[PDB]
Amino acid sequence: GCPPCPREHELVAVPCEGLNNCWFVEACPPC
Repeated sequence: GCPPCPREHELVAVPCEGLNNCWFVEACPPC
């Protein structure tokens, strides 16, 4: 999914019109 810490809110997956319901991992939180 997303990289190991640290990580803030990197857009590894492109948000569908702002929404996060179309990712491999739905919005990785800070670390």
